[PDB]
Amino acid sequence: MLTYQVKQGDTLNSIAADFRISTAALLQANPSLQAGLTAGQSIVIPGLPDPYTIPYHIAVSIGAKTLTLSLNNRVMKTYPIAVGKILTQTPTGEFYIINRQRNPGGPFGAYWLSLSAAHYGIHGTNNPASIGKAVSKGCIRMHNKDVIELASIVPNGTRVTINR
Amino acid sequence: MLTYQVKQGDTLNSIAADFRISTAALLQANPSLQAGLTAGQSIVIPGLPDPYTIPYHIAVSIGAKTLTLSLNNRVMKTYPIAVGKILTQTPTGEFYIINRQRNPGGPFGAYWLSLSAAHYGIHGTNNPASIGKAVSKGCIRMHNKDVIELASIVPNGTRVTINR
Repeated sequence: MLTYQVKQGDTLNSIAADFRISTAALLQANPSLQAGLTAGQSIVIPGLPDPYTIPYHIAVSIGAKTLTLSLNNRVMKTYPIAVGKILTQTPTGEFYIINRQRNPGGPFGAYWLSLSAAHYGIHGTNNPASIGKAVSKGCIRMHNKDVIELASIVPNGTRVTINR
Repeated sequence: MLTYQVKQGDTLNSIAADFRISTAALLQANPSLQAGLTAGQSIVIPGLPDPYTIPYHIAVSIGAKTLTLSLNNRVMKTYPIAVGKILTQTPTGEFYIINRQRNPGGPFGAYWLSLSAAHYGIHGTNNPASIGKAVSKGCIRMHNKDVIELASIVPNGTRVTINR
């Protein structure tokens, strides 16, 4: 039920990477007319619910270094985060939670949550002193306790809006 | 039934102007908790349904200069549009159709549909050449026949998502 407006300069492969699925399996499969990329038209992304049915909404502020979880347009919890360096920034715009994996370990800490930009996610950390700072390669980092909490709550498909 | 998360710096008048309602009524009358407005809280906007009960969804691509109308996440109609000039751009994000006026005339042509940002709408045109171009003060323009058709189908409250 998740529908994605293919933007200009999207290829089929960059869309499949962003959403962590294959170019065939449904991408072409879910969308039959995929017979030439079409900027401004809409395709479905097979594994995910319609994100407007998920009453959760995550809002990231790069400047304030906060991630805020809302439920039905009321903020519920706000957490401190690390964000990307000035030369390796966290990207702005509209994303979704795609995937998760518990206890990846290393610099990814207690949890990974994929965002709908290839190679980007929200994750924990084994460098807790880094939270609150512009320090990362582009991912949003959280104290382990908070990412565990966030992952416990939000389903795949949840909207993540990132602003400066 | 339509809810809204109060943003930092929202005032009663600023919210009222975006949703084309008055300050007292409907706005204080609906949220009685408005003896003080607080960032992060939920208020209801009177005069409009929950957008999730409307099975239509409009998606606008600024780059591609298209407006798509979908029903239960299948595309029904695709239209060419004019959009804002590069110094007077059509804003991005989530809006709603608030209200409408048939045959406003002048540069607004056959129909005006208010969006949920003050002074922005989707409308027709008496300058048909403008369609498909980045030429507007910020509104989305359509051919008169197309805005008539769009209006004939989608109700007030319909989600309008605008992407670059």
